[PDB]
Amino acid sequence: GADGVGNASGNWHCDSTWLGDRVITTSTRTWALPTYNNHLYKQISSETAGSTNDNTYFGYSTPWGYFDFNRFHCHFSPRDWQRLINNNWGFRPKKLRFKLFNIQVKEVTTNDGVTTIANNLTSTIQVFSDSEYQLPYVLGSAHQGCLPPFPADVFMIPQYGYLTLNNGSQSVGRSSFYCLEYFPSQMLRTGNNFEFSYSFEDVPFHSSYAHSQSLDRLMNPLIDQYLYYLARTQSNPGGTAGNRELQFYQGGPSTMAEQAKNWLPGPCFRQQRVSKTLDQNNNSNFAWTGATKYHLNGRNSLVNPGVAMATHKDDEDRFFPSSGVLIFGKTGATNKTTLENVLMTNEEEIRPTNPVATEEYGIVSSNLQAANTAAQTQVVNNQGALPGMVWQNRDVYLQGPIWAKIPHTDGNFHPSPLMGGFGLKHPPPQILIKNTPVPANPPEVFTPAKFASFITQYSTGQVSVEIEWELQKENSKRWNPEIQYTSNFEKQTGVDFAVDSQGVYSEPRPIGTRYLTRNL
Amino acid sequence: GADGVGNASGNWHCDSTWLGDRVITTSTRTWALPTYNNHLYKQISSETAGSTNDNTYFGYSTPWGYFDFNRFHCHFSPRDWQRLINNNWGFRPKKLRFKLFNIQVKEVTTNDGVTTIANNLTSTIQVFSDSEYQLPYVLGSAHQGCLPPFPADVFMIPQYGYLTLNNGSQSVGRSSFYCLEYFPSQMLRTGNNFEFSYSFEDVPFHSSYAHSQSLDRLMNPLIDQYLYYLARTQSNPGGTAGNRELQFYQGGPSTMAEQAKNWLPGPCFRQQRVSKTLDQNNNSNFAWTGATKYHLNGRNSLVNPGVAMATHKDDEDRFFPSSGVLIFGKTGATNKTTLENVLMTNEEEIRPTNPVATEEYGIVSSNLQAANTAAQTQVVNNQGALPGMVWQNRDVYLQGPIWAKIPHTDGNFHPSPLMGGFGLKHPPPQILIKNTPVPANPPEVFTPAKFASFITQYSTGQVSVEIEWELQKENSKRWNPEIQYTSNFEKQTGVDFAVDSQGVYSEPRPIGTRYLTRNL
Amino acid sequence: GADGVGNASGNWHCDSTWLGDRVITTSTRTWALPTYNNHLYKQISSETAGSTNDNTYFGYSTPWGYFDFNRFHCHFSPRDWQRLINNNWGFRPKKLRFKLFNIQVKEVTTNDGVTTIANNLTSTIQVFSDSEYQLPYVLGSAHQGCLPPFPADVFMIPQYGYLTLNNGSQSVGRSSFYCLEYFPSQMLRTGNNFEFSYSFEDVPFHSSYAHSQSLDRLMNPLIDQYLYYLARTQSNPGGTAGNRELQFYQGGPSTMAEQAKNWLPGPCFRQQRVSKTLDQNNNSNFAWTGATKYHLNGRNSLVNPGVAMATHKDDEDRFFPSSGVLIFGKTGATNKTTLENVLMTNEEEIRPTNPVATEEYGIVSSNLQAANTAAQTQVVNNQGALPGMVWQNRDVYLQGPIWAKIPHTDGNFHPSPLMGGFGLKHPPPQILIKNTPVPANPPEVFTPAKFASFITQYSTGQVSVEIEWELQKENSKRWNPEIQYTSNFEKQTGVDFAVDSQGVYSEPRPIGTRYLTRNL
Ligand SMILES: Nc1ncnc2c1ncn2[C@H]1C[C@H](O)[C@@H](COP(=O)(O)O)O1
Ligand SMILES: Nc1ncnc2c1ncn2[C@H]1C[C@H](O)[C@@H](COP(=O)(O)O)O1
Ligand SMILES: Nc1ncnc2c1ncn2[C@H]1C[C@H](O)[C@@H](COP(=O)(O)O)O1
Repeated sequence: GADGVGNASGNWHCDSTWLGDRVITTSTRTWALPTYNNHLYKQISSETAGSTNDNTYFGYSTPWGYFDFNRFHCHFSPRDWQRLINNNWGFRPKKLRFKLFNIQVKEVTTNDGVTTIANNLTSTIQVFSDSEYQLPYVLGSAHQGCLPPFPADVFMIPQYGYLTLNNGSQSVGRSSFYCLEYFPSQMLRTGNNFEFSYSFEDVPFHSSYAHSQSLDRLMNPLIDQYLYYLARTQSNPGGTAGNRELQFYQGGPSTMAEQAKNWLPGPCFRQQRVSKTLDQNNNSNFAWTGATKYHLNGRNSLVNPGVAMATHKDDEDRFFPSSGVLIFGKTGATNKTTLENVLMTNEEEIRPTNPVATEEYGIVSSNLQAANTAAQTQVVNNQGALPGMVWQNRDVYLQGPIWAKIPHTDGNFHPSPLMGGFGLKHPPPQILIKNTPVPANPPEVFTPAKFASFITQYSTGQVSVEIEWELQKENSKRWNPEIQYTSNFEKQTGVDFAVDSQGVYSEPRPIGTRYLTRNL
Repeated sequence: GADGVGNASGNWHCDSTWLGDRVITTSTRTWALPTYNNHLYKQISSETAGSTNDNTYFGYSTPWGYFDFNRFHCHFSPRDWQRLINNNWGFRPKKLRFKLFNIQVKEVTTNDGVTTIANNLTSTIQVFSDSEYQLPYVLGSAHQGCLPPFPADVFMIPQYGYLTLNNGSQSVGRSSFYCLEYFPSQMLRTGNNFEFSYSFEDVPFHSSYAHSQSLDRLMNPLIDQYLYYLARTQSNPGGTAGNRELQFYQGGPSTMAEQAKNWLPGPCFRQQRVSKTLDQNNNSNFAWTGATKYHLNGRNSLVNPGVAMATHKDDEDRFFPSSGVLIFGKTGATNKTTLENVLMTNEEEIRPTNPVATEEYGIVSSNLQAANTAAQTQVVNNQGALPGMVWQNRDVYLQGPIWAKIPHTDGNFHPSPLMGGFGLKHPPPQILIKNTPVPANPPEVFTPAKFASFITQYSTGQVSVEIEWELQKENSKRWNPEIQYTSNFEKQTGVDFAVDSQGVYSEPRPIGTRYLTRNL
Repeated sequence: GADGVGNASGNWHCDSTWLGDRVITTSTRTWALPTYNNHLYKQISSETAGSTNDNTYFGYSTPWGYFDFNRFHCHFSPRDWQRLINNNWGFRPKKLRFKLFNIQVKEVTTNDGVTTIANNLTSTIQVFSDSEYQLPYVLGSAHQGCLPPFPADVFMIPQYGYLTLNNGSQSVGRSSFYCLEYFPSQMLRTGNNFEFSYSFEDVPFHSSYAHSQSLDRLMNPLIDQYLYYLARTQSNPGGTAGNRELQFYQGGPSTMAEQAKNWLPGPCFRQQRVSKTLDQNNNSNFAWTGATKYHLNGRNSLVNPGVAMATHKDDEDRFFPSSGVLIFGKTGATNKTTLENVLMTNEEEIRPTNPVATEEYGIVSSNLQAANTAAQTQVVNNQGALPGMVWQNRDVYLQGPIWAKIPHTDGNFHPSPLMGGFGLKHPPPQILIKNTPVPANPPEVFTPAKFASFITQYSTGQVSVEIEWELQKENSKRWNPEIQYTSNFEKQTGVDFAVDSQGVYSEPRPIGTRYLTRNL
């Protein structure tokens, strides 16, 4: 920060720049930060509300807030998102630049119902980014409080709190307490501003393409293989009795399923099938009971969304996996809603390489046949990785999360966030912010005790974030036209992705990245 | 912006400088910007008020305001306007320079009827000019909110909203939504100021001259042409019977109308004739029913003012075209007034080259004559452009619009604004302004919802605009004195173009540019 | 040409290169040229088949063939055409490069039903491009014989013949005879190849954008004009009697139609309205009788397609102008078909700036009102260009013609081909080709007479054409998604723009260039 009160500390930048193979998206918002917990750290636990053995937790809640811009629609307008997914086979972030400026602090007083708000010029806020990843990382959990979709909106900064190890509702001795005033933090008055730059580590391009071939069909339809398979264990029946024979054919156009193949579909961890038409579902509650969930340290944790898998089969639109999809709300929807209010995403583009989430991986033989014994087989509901598997990660959506932090561990297998996006070992740091305490008048004779009495105040201002995205051009030689993302065209009562008569911005549908096709 | 609170960011400049062939006019005003729509974008449509099939509309309304200086009297004092039109055959703009400064922001509170206004030092405003013409262009539509005629007046900035395509009151899928926080915009506190410069593209000089000749009379009166015309299809009657003969004369002083001519009058699109003396008009409502209007996409849109055409005939002062004139209000006139309160402009100076707006273009033969058949002709009410036409664009008035933006299209014919002034493919950019939201105290526990609750505030300050005009000197050799624009001379209850006893500035009459004459 | 028989004279190039602001499209085909008219020039005329006064013609037919690549789908794959129109606001050609190579000549013999074809090594073909525009120009008339849509197709070169002035079926003395062996032409054996380069003259970008605003709605909806209009010619009726009064309002949000406007819709030349649902059409033949046609030199020539005008009104999909559209055939359609077999193009994107082709331009007052006389008005069916008109040229389609040659004349008004594309004063030259005559054995004693007896032969080979196209990028700030051209998505019996089970390439629908929007 340089100049004084009457000089703005930074300009509004919200813009998109499409140049060559890069796209530089800048977005600026206006934020407001309350005073959390009356400047106190409080240990929160599930002991207060009984809950259940699976939902128990122990942790801390802090006065600090934090900035979240982990969703795409923060950085992209629906138009810009349309250019991205129509013209390109992939994109990944490169650089990041972050600014706070035009900081204002207000003090508020309450007298007999009157609420008076006045500028407090000399009070400060505290901002620090954690570069060393020393704090618990609560980003990537898909919480709210991210910058709004719509530039003209104003948002409130969420509170920062974290969870640690526990036994029941108590605290095991490995539990950690992190005091956030124990880090260096820059203090900013109304003239000061805050800025830093960041550079993403190298990650694979996201795949914005949907394959035009399937694993089983990669063959050549016109030509007949030179590899035999075992066609029949009996002689061709003449209508009398089956007679033992071994007969081998060649894989060919007639029979593709029997034909030899180099590759296997991706792994699957299966989940229940739910239909959108109510009368086709069973009458019972199978939501939690018939759920697909993993058992960790005595806790049954629902598997959501789970391993990336095709949501439904070919001809079945209405079915969806119980836990296997990302689900979004329509504008103005509460936290408890019915089916019509949610926006449900499906992955139909991974059908070629991936199993259907609601169905088996395959079928495998469970016993040794003999003359007297008959061949038996069992179904494979779950399958780990086998040599020769290929798969496709879950798509990212305009509302979906951009990145998540790969935990620090001895090992991991093909880390990518199951919700979607870019797994990062060193993600964009957490930016934390707090209103510095201002004490109310002290008693005039010394007492050691804690104040607990402060001037109520809040601070507002603008925040801007600029990410440099890298692109991968579409090389395809396909003759016929691609699928594209297309606006409505026919007349309707109001425009999609635009404010209504009341000024409420609304997103009608989710938008995935996979339209353009390429060979498998 | 440079210095702090207690230092004025710019001087008052309102001045006129007449040097050589240029005139540099500077004008400065004090403006006030409210808070529109509580910082919201609202889709507006004709669905709310039923209206009629022609008046349906669909669009958006924005919190942003915009500066309009599209009228001449913004830049010209009546004296300066008098020098311009008396001494010159034409003028066109060259350069433009724009400044905002001395910006003040006020916060206002309402308690039990008391209205308290106090400075808010740290709050900002947002200003950006659209250089790339990316927004809808609402200038040139002759709306209100332009800088006042009179330097000592204070004005309020109009709200920015725009219209798009529609079907009925609904929105066709080609409708566009433009978020104006999606552009880079400079943010200004009380110490900051805003400035940019502009340069007009090359355009034809406006014609401030009224021709001293007419198309039909361009000939030499003393000499007799060598070209024959067909004088009579009968023998000169001796009082008995007409006898077929063909007879040719020479065009000469006796008969000028029959004489051969190189040029044709300008095009016309005809309109109804209305008289200012009530008893001469028909008793009926022909205003909308007998109107001259064009039919576009099922909508009947009145043609106003229409193609430039002489308002009345030679000896008829009282008649005026129904839609064919620009009409101004007298001081202190409501939006619904009678004839005496309007200031009605007439073009009598284009009578030489242009058709009369209330009368036919000509008469043309509709059939092939024969021995038995008699020659028939039909009237030409509308005429498109024909090779050999000359015409004069509508004059500009001290109250009239300076420029309009030529739409971006494949083709256009002789673009000039039908209201008047300079057609520009890249007009002066739109300068937009908004008061940055200041949030009221947030709830202290996190909620995702939109604030909707802000501190009510407005901002005021000064704006100055300086246009460099180029002139074309009067070369004429005419012996006798010109017509000029002359002040009243005889005593009257109050001065014209000056404040009355109540401080109300008033413009008594419109003033056109065409006085000086030149040969056709 | 350089090397000999056993060395190929050129490689196959069919490719598309998208780089920056340019797109370089190369296409190569295999052609076959018969022997026309037994090497004779024959005067053709309508005297042979009586026809009618409008269809009479006189001209010549030549042995020469000519290469036509005047349609877009020659140079563009449907995919490439999709990139073009989705990503860009305009495109125009820059350079042209043309090659003949791998020329083969075959001689054919017919004995008792056996058809024997053998190479003729020493025979030649003749090729010359007309750079000086000395020949009649038959390109741009939208004939057949253009390179096929589909690279793997083989096509036959059309015959070159031309028409001249005539009186009835006879020849006026101004008729011209052009012998095409009177030009320099390169002669090519199987080793030789032919090449030349060309550079387009500078032309306006085609407009691939559809306006998001309309002329009538360009105003600002929130603000009220300072210009009065004439609202009513009577006093507001109290239910007793109309009383003469003149009353003026301000143009404002309530009444947009009465509001003053700077611009006028494009010109129109009207045409009859036809409905696609048979029962709504009149029962009669109005095709030719009720047609819109122009009368030239006693000939009534249908106006097709005519001036660019919106095909139908807002809510009416089914109606189309009688002559006012370009009509394409579906695959495998004869030259006489019903409605279902044609592919009918509509311009709905010029509705904002252009009149509807089936409806009036406007309405205009035909008489001078008085106390006794009532105001009368007449409809404007045709309108020439008036100052202040803007319009949009007809769109170009993937099947449509690319260019046409602006005739050489004293004057023209806004030349653009009414069918579509780029008007050129010096278009790509006509490339002509012929098989040089090979005489059959002469009689062995001298006779002066014409041979008339030759060896029957034909020649085949490849032709490649490479055009360099320039692009105009899409700058728009529009928030919500654009309309795009999108493939079918849902399952269907066969792929669009691809061969069927029989190998027949087919184009399911026409594809226009106008999807992306911009402000008017
Ligand atoms: N989302 C994500 N983040 C980080 N690492 C990943 C991810 N997905 C896969 N991988 C690992 C596993 C692959 O062996 C390798 C491909 O990197 P390539 O760059 O394609 O050669 O990268
Ligand atoms: N108002 C306006 N704006 C822009 N272009 C116009 C206008 N009026 C006419 N023209 C065009 C049409 C004329 O052919 C030409 C005269 O330009 P000159 O400079 O006089 O040679 O300019
Ligand atoms: N199709 C076509 N070919 C050639 N000339 C045309 C065509 N359409 C319009 N014009 C002329 C008429 C306009 O005055 C001018 C615009 O050129 P601009 O380049 O846009 O300044 O070009």
